[PDB]
Amino acid sequence: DVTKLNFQALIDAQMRHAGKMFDVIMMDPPWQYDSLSDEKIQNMPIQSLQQDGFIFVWAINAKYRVTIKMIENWGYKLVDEITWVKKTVNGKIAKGHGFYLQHAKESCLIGVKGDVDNGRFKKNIASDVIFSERRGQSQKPEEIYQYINQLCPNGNYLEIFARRNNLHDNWVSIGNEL
Repeated sequence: DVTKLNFQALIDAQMRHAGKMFDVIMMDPPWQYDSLSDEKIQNMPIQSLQQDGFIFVWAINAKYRVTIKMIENWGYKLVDEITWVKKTVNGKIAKGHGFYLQHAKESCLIGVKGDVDNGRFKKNIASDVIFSERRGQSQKPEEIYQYINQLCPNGNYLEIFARRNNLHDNWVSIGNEL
């Protein structure tokens, strides 16, 4: 709605695919385009979307601490963090007595619940930092999708609120390969 989304169709469609819920959830919430209040985001039925696995939630500095609490409340244990270190910078003036502009960054908090000591999930992989392919891109970097794939090869993943790619505004498409 985004107040309302068909999670039930999502739940049943996936329970039929695999007989179990998602391996990884990534959330890219629209913190205050359209926005969602912190409460509405917390209120989402994440607990019914996953029983075992990881949750990845994107937060800027201002929503970092509330994203921790949110993940903890849904029943996860916070165990990792990835930083998108961007090619852009924050504003046009260096902070304090500095000369160079402050780089932009976003944090992705990572929680775990349930049984994840299987070979299904892999430890000691990839890197805890990701990079843009193009300075100023609006879509999240392809490396976060790679690093999730590495974490649970061949698993099932769900993303909620994926940010759009700026480049494709003014494009319509039909017949997309699925």
